[PDB]
Amino acid sequence: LYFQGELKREEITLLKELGSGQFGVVKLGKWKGQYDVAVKMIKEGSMSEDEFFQEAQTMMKLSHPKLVKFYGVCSKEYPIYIVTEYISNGCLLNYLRSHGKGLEPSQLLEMCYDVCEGMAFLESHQFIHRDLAARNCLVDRDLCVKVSDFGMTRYVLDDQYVSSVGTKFPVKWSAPEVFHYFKYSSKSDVWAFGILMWEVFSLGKMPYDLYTNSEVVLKVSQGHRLYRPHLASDTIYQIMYSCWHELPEKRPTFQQLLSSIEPLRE
Repeated sequence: LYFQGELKREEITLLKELGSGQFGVVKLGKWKGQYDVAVKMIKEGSMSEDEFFQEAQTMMKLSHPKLVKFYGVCSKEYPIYIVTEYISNGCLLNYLRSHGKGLEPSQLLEMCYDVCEGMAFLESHQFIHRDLAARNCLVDRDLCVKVSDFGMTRYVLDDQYVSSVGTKFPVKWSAPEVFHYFKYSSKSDVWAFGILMWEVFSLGKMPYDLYTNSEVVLKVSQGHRLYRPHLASDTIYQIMYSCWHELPEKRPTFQQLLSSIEPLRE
């Protein structure tokens, strides 16, 4: 299956609700009476049409094993359906908090690698993820991690900056240029990927658990960073720590992070 563009609403049966996302409710559904799917239902007003028509006509076409696969959309009226593949083990954040104590460190590293592979593919198409966190990743039957990116991408040419105006996502995953200068760079999601790595090896603990957004911004500016997770070796902490450099120009690309993690795999 592949992104087919527009789909027929009558060919999508809704079975159960998976939860309320950021832009609307997501329901379990059967597509063509054969395929299991997840269906984002966007009420009118809950989403920019410009963003939707840009994402639908460029991002959604990008198919990769580590990105949630888009099958199509129903956009003739509201509520607009965004139909993606269903992921059998659900949200990575929930999975870490429920089954993380039984995962080996090599599996935790494998999750970070999966996310890095998918993000390296978006990076090669000059797209950044504006909210790269464990809450936007999904775990399939093989414990392979897929990145969900709907309504969270933004076209950024390499080494360039763009305005961060738009949906305000949690600042505990945002880089200095975002919360200080209101700009994204082509490596703002690299910073967030370091926070994701911290989530994974912390088994879903909240970063800066005891501190508010105002306190985190202040202390990140002062050089303070997240600590080495209990399950992370010195080398693995060195990787995620490098994502947290103040200057975007001194952060690595997902391709460079891809080559740093490969030697550490099982």
